[PDB]
Amino acid sequence: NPSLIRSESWQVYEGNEANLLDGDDNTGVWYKTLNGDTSLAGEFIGLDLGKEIKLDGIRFVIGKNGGGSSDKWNKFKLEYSLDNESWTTIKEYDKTGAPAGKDVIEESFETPISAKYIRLTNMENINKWLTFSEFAIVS
Ligand SMILES: [Ca+2]
Ligand code: NA
Repeated sequence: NPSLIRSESWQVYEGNEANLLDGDDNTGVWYKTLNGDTSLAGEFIGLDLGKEIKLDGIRFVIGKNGGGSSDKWNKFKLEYSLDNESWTTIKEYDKTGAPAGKDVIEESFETPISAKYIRLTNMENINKWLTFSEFAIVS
């Protein structure tokens, strides 16, 4: 079973990090970001898969309902790794002006991608806290 990896400096403001793996879009977490309420480029959240596996896709739900519904990155990338040291990007996203609330980031790979770690990583400083709801893989 995957476990959560995320930037260590974030504070859990509301929710429980187990909510990010419970298979329910409707349960999430609200993180307070330090550095003057700023998520710096390079910060991240995703999954340690435990072992290298072939992924057919991912389904990550960023944001959450209510409090912190707009507390989301605007530019971020999906990337994977075999060793937690070198990363390879799969997709870059620009969600500036996306609707408030949950946003389903879902990708399918025609040819599986072998990964031990897979995560979303901020590409650009943003002066916001952050909410998330779910991280899942398809394999
Ligand atoms: Ca959840
Ligand atoms: Na919502």
